Amino acid sequence: AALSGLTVTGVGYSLEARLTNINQLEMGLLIDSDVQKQGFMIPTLPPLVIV
Amino acid sequence: AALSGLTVTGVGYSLEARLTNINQLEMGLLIDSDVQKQGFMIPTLPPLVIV
Repeated sequence: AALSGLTVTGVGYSLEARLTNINQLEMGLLIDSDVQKQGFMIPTLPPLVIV
Repeated sequence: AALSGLTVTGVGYSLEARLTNINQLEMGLLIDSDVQKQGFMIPTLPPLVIV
């Protein structure tokens, strides 16, 4: 009764085909290097004296 | 009082009869073997590149 009138028909599909690159038409993932610099400089302090 | 009018009679029975065959014609439990082979593929992957 729960299967009365069911008919299954195939419509289409999709395929997993990957292009083996010998010609390498791909940029992959770019790798860059930048350098940061932090400026660290020192003050002076009030003096200690003995008379 | 509860057992008033109680009548019990028999109807039938069953027997466990077994056939001690000598020629033998029983298929018993057939013993077989077979295999399910499986094929496994190793694909390639998208490339990693620095330009």
